[PDB]
Amino acid sequence: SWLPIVLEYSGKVALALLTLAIGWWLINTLTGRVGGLLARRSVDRTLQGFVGSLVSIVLKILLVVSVASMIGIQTTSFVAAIGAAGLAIGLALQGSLANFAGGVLILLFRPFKVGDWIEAQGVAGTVDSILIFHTVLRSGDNKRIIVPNGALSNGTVTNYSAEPVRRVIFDVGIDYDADLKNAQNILLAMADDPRVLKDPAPVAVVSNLGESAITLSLRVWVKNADYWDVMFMFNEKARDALGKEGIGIPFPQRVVKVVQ
Amino acid sequence: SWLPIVLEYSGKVALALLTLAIGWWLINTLTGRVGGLLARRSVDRTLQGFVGSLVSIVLKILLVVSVASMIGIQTTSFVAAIGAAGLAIGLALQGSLANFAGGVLILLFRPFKVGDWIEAQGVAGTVDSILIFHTVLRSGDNKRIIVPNGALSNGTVTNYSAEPVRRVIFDVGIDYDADLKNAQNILLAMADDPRVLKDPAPVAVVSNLGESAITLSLRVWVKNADYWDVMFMFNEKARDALGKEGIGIPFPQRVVKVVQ
Amino acid sequence: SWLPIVLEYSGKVALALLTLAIGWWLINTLTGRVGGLLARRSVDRTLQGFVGSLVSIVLKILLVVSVASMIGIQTTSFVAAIGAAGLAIGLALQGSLANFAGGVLILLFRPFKVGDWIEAQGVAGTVDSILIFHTVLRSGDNKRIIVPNGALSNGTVTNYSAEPVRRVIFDVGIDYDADLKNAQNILLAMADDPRVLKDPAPVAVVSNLGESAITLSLRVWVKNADYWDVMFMFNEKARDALGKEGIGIPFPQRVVKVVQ
Amino acid sequence: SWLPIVLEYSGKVALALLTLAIGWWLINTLTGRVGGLLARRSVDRTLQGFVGSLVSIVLKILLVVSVASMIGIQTTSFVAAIGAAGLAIGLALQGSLANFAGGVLILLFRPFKVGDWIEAQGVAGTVDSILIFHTVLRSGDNKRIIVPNGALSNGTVTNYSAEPVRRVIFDVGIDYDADLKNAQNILLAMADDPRVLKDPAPVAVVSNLGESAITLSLRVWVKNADYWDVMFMFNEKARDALGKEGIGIPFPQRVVKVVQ
Amino acid sequence: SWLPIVLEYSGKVALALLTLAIGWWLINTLTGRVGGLLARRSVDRTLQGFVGSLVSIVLKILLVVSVASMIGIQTTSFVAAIGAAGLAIGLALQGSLANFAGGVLILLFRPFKVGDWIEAQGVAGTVDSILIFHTVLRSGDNKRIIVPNGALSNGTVTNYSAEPVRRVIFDVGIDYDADLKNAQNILLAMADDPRVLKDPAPVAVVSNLGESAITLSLRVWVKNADYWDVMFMFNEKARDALGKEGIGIPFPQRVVKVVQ
Amino acid sequence: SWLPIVLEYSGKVALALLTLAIGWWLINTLTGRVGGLLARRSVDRTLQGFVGSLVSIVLKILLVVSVASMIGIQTTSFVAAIGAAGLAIGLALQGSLANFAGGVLILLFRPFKVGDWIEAQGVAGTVDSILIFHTVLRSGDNKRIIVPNGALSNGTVTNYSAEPVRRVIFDVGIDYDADLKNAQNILLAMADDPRVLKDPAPVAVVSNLGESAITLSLRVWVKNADYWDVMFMFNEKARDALGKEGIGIPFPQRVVKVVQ
Amino acid sequence: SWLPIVLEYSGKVALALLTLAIGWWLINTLTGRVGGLLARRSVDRTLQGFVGSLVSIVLKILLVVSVASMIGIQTTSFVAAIGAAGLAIGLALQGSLANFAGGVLILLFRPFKVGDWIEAQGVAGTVDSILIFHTVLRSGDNKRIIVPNGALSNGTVTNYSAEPVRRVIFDVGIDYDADLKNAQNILLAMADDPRVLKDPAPVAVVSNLGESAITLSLRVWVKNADYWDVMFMFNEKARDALGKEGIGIPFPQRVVKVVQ
Repeated sequence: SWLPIVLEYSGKVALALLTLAIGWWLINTLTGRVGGLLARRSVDRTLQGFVGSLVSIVLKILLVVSVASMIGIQTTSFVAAIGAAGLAIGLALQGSLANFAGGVLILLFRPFKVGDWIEAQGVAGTVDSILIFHTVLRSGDNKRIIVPNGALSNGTVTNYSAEPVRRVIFDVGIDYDADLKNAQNILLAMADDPRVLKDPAPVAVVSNLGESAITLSLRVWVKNADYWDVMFMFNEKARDALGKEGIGIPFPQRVVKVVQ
Repeated sequence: SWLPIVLEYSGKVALALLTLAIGWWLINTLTGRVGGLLARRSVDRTLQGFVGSLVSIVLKILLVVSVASMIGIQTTSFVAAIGAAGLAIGLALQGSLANFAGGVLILLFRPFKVGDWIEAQGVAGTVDSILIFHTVLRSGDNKRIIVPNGALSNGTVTNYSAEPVRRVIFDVGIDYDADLKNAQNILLAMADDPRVLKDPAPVAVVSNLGESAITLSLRVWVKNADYWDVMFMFNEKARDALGKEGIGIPFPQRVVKVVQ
Repeated sequence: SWLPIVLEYSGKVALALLTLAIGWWLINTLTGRVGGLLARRSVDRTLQGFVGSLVSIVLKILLVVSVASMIGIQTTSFVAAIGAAGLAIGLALQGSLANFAGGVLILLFRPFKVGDWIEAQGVAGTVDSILIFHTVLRSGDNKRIIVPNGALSNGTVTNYSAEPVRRVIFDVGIDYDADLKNAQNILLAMADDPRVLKDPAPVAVVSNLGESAITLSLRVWVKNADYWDVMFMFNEKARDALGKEGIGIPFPQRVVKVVQ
Repeated sequence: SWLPIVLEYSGKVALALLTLAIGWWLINTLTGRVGGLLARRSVDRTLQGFVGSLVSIVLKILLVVSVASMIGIQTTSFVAAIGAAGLAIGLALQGSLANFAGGVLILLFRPFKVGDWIEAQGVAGTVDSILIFHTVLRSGDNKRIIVPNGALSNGTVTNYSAEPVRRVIFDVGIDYDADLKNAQNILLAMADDPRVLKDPAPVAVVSNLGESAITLSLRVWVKNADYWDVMFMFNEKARDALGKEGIGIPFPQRVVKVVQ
Repeated sequence: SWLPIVLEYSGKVALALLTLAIGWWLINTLTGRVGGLLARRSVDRTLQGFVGSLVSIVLKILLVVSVASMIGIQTTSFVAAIGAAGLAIGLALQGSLANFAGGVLILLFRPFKVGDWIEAQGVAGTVDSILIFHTVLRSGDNKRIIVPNGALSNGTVTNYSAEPVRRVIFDVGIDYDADLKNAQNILLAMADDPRVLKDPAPVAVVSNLGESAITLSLRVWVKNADYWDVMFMFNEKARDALGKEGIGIPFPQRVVKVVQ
Repeated sequence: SWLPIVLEYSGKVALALLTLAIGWWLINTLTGRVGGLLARRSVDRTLQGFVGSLVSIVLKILLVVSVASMIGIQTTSFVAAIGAAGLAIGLALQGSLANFAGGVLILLFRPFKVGDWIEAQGVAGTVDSILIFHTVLRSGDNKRIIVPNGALSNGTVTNYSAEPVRRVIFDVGIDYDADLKNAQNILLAMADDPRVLKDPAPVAVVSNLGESAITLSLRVWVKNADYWDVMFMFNEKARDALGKEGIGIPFPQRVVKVVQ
Repeated sequence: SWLPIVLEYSGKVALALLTLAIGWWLINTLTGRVGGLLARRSVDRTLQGFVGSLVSIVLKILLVVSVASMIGIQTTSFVAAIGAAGLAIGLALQGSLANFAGGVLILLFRPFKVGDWIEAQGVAGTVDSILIFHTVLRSGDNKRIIVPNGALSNGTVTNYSAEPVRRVIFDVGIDYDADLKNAQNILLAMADDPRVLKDPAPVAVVSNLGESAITLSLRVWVKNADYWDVMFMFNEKARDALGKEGIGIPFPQRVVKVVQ
């Protein structure tokens, strides 16, 4: 009779050919649709060829392996090769996917916003736009910096604009023979500007004793937007006011014993 | 007859179609629920689209592969591709998951608490809030620092506020011709403040002999909150008290032989 | 009778031999076609031998393993070995594939264009051509720099030409005894060139007080193409104009106490 | 009849439902027990929610996949996805597990004990407590340092307290015109303290000839607890004793030819 | 009867023994051929023993595992062990395979050719020969440098000989009291050599104002082969021509206030 | 009848219960034995609890999964989870296993022995004991250094005691106006000690011409144990012998043009 | 009857017991042979115990798992655990296997030979012996350096002895007021030694203009063995010959304006 085995193989062959035809058609329509949507978004044509071709050839390889195994053929070696190639392609993508994950994290927890002056990854500047792949900064000189979001979200970020109040300190070296109480009193009667907060009242201390000058440090609290104005005003009035009561700002002193 | 094989295939097809319908419905309800709960928490709408779409497309791919294999089709190639893509996505997530694990570890063993001054990963400041993903610090200038918890928990952390008592040392360079016993006696009769503990009694030693000055080192124990006050008081009274008994603080000496 | 088993094995052997013959033929035609297309593109003949031979031997190993398993032989060990070798080859390719992925990313999001002066990965220069594998720069001395696209797209990039307007600052050290208001007025009446924008009006401030000179800083906005011309014009007119009103640019001062 | 197939499917369905019920119950009791034991140990309630929920959802996903495959459904895609997620979670845990392994190694081989002054990973201090996850140090200033055990056990560790006897060396620069034999004799008749061991008898040598002074080096053996006392005693008596026989400690000499 | 099972096992045993014999013979002939071809190429005999033995033992292990599983034995543990060993060997080969891939990339895209002066990976020199594993350079002192191709193709490469025209700049410090217009006119009437191109006409600018001298910068375009000749000619004629019109090249100035 | 299926399931259940009982008993005896042998070796009791418990729970999980799959249950998800956890534990162990492999390599090829002065990984000292996990060194100050064997065997090691003969060089700066032939003759008639080998006869050369002194270099061969004695003897006799024939060792010269 | 199933299980049990016995015997003989060959080569007995025991226990675990699965037991969990342990052991071996692969590469392509002075990995010296695991160097001071072959073959290597001819350059700073043509003529009439090749005729150029002296550079070609002799001869004759025609080698000049 030999009829049951003939129909048992014929059903397998018919199902394999049906799968082949339907899958080929579906892959063709899908790649055509992807190419159309990529052309509509006005991307460069170099970046469309090996996207359409990539998708088509990958899906066609998968389908051909599947149907070849469906008729009668052993394809364990080809499945192993496909797995190796897929793992290679996956490992060759870790940087970009890490950037996208870091961008998602930056959008979820908000360490900084647009307009903030931040400093991270060895650069600094004002946040101009946050995307999911990178962040854009404008430098102090108004040059554009692009920072990827992966390393950005996996490192430390200093945000200069997050707090409403900041602490301008100061630093000035004075003579060694000056009397320090009078000097810090002079420095304290220099923060009477109507921009220095009184909330944590100002302070004037003697920090380290340097090699040529004694270092005094003023310490005041201002609003986050008055930082640099107050710093520059100090930079000028400091000398102009210390020199009045006989306190100089000295040069690099030296003691020389001359043997002739 | 050929009836048993027909019903044997019909049962498989009916089970596959039931699975397809029920799974499609369940995925739709789940993604709708996830979208609703994400909208209720007021997250940005850019971060809702590719969460809902991501979940839906991943679950739908899995279900379609399962049912296609359930009817008659060989899908080992597609399972290999799915595994490769999943491993790629998993490797593109290691940084964030390491941050979450480090946050769990920081909450379990407590190296620092809110209010502590710590120093780690090249930054320093007062701990303002500990989350599971990052830690927030306020700098000495009151700028906000965000440190990820993975590298934080996998590195060394110095905690300045953990111990109740600290050791203020000091350092002052004096003349080479000064008598060192009298100088360290003077330095010892300068820590009579009612803030220097007597428990490990104060000490005054001659550390290294420098190139222009002999370095003396005071060493006292204070409470952890009086550290900087005592340091600054020393910074002032040191010169003011050494100079009284004829001990100066010298400049960068030099010996010059002039040949004319 | 023993006839069913004989034909059941004969069908397997016939299918295996058919697969072997057809696959061998297909591999031969494919490698011939690849060799022809590689010769037509004028690549070096060293780079054609171990491409054709590589493709042929890999596909032939896969086919031979498949047919050997198709007749009667257990080939799980050889499939494991093939998988190990494929994973090795995939891991030995991560750098180049990362470069191609970074090139795709640079073409998709455009951080820089041809003609822009950029700085990244420790080098700087004018973008001359962007490919998918590397980027080509011309240095300030007109030497050619080749930067791979992977590390380029995974790091920070500073673009000097992206913004239409830039901020030329300045820096000049002046005497300590000079009056700073008059000095910054002089510096302000030096940016009257018809190239300094008035939009964010120019500024002149006292930055840090140095060890030998007080540092003044002018700060003006220009168009992105007038940056260096304005900087050099300042470099000349600065001294020529400060010296007129009795403000010098000092040398490294020193105070020396001579003991004889 | 069709009875055998009906009971063959009914047994499978009954076993699957039994497995589902029993596994659900067991998972519920296990997560309740884990939550109870976590509450009894007084851990923060943020760290209990996503431990109980984590355990429950993971075990429930595994059980549901198992029973769904047990009735009739193909779940190879879901097993692949579960494996990918498990590998991701495992790779996101390598730092903490490395810390626990390093802690086990530090407890097994004992490089240091509590009370020892050690130096490793860029920090130094007295070992205060050794745990399996990290080691705690007290600095010389009495601030607390936390070092993870993985990098600690995988790097070099210097133990200052392991040996019963140490070698205090010394270093002093003397005049160029001094006679070196008399100078090292003077240095040798300065280690007559009853704290310098005679076992490897003391030594005094001429190390490098510097640019302004000739460097002499004493070298003595003391007990590990007398190191710093002997070093400071040398720091004082060195100058006080060299200067007696006409050997000075010179400043930075210079020879200047004046052209007028 | 028990005849069918006896022949069913006898066929398996006969096929396994046939496979064993044929595979052993094939492995022997293959390793003999490989040894012969390795001896004909005159490689060291240390490098032939553990190539022949390696190939033979690996193939024999694979074949023995296959036939042992073919008769009746379960060998899943041995296949797992073979896979682990193969993955170990593959990971212990990543550096060399990366070098070969980088060599292929260097041959495909040509960043440099034989004869070019390049600089990469911390070294510099003239390309002498490009192989697929490494690149050979001759240093400026004529010593041979060998650079592996992997890190070479994955980093930046500066090619000094790719462009037909280069820009010799210059740099010279002049007195502070000199008039800068006359000085840059003098520098401009020094590039009248018939080797300085007029295409981008020469330029002379005032770069930064230094601490002891004002820095002038000439800037000319030459052919890529006249770079160093023009640079050295400038190095001589610069002083010889500036000094003629009363412009000196100053030493490290200093201002010293003497207190006696 | 339904008897064959009942006994076919009863045999499976009986075998599963037998396996469960025997495996549970074997695991109990094995963990008891391991605990006993760990107690006999006097290890800390913290390190015994989570060794016994670890072994027991791992083996019990494996056995329970095996028997649950043996009766009727699908456990592919649990096998995937077990594999993920095992891979995690394996990756969390790479440092210690690398240390043990490096220790095996150090014992196999012997780069150094006990008593040798070596320098590696940023430290230096005398080898005191070599174990399979780490190496112990005594520093020049007699403090104990512990170096892990993995990084030690994977880096460069300098062995100061391996060769029987060493080359003491020297270095001394002399006046610029001295005659160099006479100076190197003086240096050569200073290595007449009966400790300087004549085998590669001594040499005296003029190395670089420094900024203040001309550098002479003696070069002699000694036995490996006389290195430092000869170096110190040179350090003394060098000045004492050069100064006799009118050759000085100069200070940092300077030429100063005074404008008043 | 129930006879067929009884014999079907009895054959499986007999084959499993045969496999167990034969495999146990083979493992015993193999480990005995390995121990004997390890004792004959005179390796330390610490390195024989955990080689014999390692081999025996690994092979015995594999065989026991195989036979336990061969009778009736499900061992997928144990195979997963064995695979995890094997992958762990393989990852804990990457450094040594990379060293062996680098050694094979160094023997295949020969970058250096015995006797060559090379410089790589931060060290330098004469190649004394090349093995497959490491390379041995003798330093300039005759101390022994051991460099692993992996990092050696994966980095740059500078070979000082590969080329037959080298270029000794020179460098000497002369007065600013000297005439440079006469000075380079003097330097050119100093390379008349019968060791300076005339093939690329000698050259004398003015390199950079320094801060205190003008730098002249001689440039000659010698044989690779005369490099240092010619360099030292230049180091002497340079001053002795320049000073004859009134060209000095100056000290660090300075210009000082004295305000009193």
